Amino acid sequence: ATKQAHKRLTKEYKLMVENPPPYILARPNEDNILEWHYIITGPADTPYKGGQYHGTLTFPSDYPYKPPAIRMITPNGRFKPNTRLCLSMSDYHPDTWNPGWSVSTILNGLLSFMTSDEATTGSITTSDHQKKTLARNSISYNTFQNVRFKLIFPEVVQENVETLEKRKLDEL
Ligand SMILES: [Cl-]
Ligand SMILES: [Cl-]
Ligand SMILES: [Cl-]
Ligand code: NA
Ligand code: NA
Repeated sequence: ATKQAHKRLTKEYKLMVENPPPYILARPNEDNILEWHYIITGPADTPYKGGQYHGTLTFPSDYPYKPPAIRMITPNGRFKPNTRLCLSMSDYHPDTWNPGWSVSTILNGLLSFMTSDEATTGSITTSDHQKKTLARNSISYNTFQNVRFKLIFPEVVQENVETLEKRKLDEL
């Protein structure tokens, strides 16, 4: 990464440790500071309640002067997986990019957009039932079918194992 980008993104992670944004866990790949991974916890008064949504922010080589590419990995019913999402703070809008936006601000914009129904490149149309099904299955998806989640968030995989144990044992 450039030295400027590396310093900036290191500080952004520190700021998130100090004041963790509601609903959002995020950190750099330990092998590439430009590639960040996040986990959004679905807010309760949405069809995403109980869901666990992993995705990435990929900062470009010219960060902080160009925006990240924003993708969601976990199937979710709102955004097509593994696809760059057209958000106000994203690489679709380099024209109105503000270098000063924090990573928390960018991620909060993703979450705020996600819980609206506004259409944009990368969004998809599903029913409420489909979103709820995907939310319910998201923890399993991340625990068993998501290679990158296991590599980046192994401590969360272990938490997930307990969560799924309790769901299975307490309901059967
Ligand atoms: Cl390029
Ligand atoms: Cl535009
Ligand atoms: Cl714009
Ligand atoms: Na590690
Ligand atoms: Na490594």
